[PDB]
Amino acid sequence: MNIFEMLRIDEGLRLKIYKDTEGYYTIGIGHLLTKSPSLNAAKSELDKAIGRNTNGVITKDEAEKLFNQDVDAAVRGILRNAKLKPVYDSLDAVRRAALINMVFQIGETGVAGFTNSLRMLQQKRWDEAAVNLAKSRWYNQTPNRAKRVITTFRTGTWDAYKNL
Ligand SMILES: [Cl-]
Ligand SMILES: [Cl-]
Ligand SMILES: [K+]
Repeated sequence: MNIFEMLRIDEGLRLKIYKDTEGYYTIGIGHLLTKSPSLNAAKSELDKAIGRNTNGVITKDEAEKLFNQDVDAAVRGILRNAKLKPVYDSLDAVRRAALINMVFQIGETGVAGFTNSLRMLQQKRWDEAAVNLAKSRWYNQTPNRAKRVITTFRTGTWDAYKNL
């Protein structure tokens, strides 16, 4: 298990433009194209991201390319965020992956704002942190995924991704 395998399980792999859980145009491995309700806008973003006129369909290799960029970008954002960096730096690798996962899905801004959860994590109060994290729109809207991420933070193990 690793952050790529983990997010690959949580995000799936789809080669054509589709709507994510929030109803936003996405493609590949959770590559958010835009929040715009316009398919055309989404196609325009895709073409720009990929470097060619796609007409909304990409290859697996292309999906993987965006994904790698996305994973890296999330990490990079974390390292550049004053709120997340210290937390991120305080964690073991497994937990770091859980954090990257959250940022990838929720967005850096949202995560950076979970002040209390972030503090519990940094304090290494795993169970408490886990309880705290569930008190969110995040958990409510995507509880199965949230539970996996949460268990990862609680335990420091990949048990949640075990038989996936
Ligand atoms: Cl991009
Ligand atoms: Cl879910
Ligand atoms: K998805």
